Amino acid sequence: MVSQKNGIATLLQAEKEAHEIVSKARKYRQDKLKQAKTDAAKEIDSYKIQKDKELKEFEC
Repeated sequence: MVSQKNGIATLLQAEKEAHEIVSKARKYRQDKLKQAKTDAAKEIDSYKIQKDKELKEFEC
């Protein structure tokens, strides 16, 4: 499950792959958190304005 090696070139493979996975995971996590945050904010804002407007009514 945990294999590795030590050389003067083969290591580049582990370093590249590691950086790729770590970079992708971070980009996805940040992108997901950022995108999600916006959705939540809009949901609360939209629901708040819609609920307040509906409750306020026009007749009163």
